[PDB]
Amino acid sequence: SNAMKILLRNALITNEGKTFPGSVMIDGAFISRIIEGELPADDNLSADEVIECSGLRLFPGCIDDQVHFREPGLTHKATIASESRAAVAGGVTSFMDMPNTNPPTTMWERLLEKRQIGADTAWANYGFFFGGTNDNIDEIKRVDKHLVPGLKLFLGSSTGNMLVDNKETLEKIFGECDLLIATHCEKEEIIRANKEHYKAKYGNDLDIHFHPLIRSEEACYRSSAEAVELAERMNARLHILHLSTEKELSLFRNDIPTAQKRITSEVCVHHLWFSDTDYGRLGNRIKWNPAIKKESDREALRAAVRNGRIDIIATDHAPHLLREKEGSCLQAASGGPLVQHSLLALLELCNQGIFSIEEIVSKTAHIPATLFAIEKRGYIRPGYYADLVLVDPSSPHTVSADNILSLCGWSPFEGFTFSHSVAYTFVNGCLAYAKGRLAESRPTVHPLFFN
Ligand SMILES: C[As](C)(=O)[O-]
Ligand SMILES: C[As](C)(=O)[O-]
Ligand SMILES: [Cl-]
Ligand SMILES: [Zn+2]
Ligand SMILES: [Zn+2]
Repeated sequence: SNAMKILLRNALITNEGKTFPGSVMIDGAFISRIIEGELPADDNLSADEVIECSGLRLFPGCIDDQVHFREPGLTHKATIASESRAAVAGGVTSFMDMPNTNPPTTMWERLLEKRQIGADTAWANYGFFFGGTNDNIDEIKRVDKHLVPGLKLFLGSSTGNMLVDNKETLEKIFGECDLLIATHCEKEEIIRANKEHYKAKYGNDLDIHFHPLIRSEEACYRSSAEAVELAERMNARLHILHLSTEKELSLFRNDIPTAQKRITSEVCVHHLWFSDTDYGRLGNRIKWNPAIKKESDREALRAAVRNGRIDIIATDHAPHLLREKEGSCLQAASGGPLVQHSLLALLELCNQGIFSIEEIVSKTAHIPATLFAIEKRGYIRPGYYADLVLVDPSSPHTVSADNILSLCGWSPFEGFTFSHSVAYTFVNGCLAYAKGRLAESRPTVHPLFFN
């Protein structure tokens, strides 16, 4: 735990739509003061410790609503320890891990178990979505809603147990369960029709370029449209994950603020960064579900971040070993790591005018905290937890085998040089990462607290 008063002195702060020179005083685990302007040379406000931040940008730490840290049961790929270290190195100070582990997080015992793993091993603050299945409605009703961000349903991509296809079950969940429902929307019936066409016409060895043709725009839109109708029918709280298409944007609104919406959306950095033009170069290293699709889709998603149709930005960090990423679009695993570099990638798009720094902070910190009703995080406000990231906009960072932290040991950004680097990351006032190196000691971490 931190017990010291630590002054982050003369940073360029971005918070709540404003960017301004200022200093932030940390007192133990909390932000105690924000001091606008440039403190004169001699003035350290009686801090116990000072970090000189001139030239650095200071943001609230990113809060990521969708990661897959592969624990329990898939730990050859990753662990909560390994990936939360990668997260802090990327300026992500809170994460929400998904229930598709082995065993899946579909009963209360499993959720409590993951919370203990977090307490014992995470380097960032932690939360865990509860999983819905065709068979666990009774478990869902007994979920303490303070202890999870919501319920995750896989309406596609998943198989058997984790695939919620039972229509009576979906109606029952939406109509009976009082929590936020996050959905993965791809219509498997459409994907299968497309798979049949492409296999019949082009054969069994279909490469990556068939991936967005099989897991098509219409397969995403049809699933999302059906989820939206069901949520409207029940006045349910629905949060559609990882939007990948322009077409889906018509299902969302930007006439009201996120806090008022019953139906919200998330986009992930890879869908904001990559397009299908990148398949030639990167191949399976950018194979994801939902698939990376057209340049025009990427353009529409960027616009929707700016206009508000997309509520938040996340990663869908989902490591696999490279031996699992091998083969055809039918054999290779979908998913890859992103959390160590996603903030740098967003900041690179800000250098290009695609987003403002203010929007990126809103979408990665402010709005995730608002949307999931997370207590005392996501904002640089007095009394909030000191989850903070300092970035250096004039110190490039090149991604290499040597500096990748994810256990899987590769990155879709391998070889890329970002203009920005992460200079420092604080988690609950504990310095967790500084100048390319994880701290000697794990920071104090907490479960995220919801409502
Ligand atoms: C001018 As000074 C010592 O506050 O960087
Ligand atoms: C991680 As999935 C089963 O939503 O592609
Ligand atoms: Cl990465
Ligand atoms: Zn998904
Ligand atoms: Zn996911």
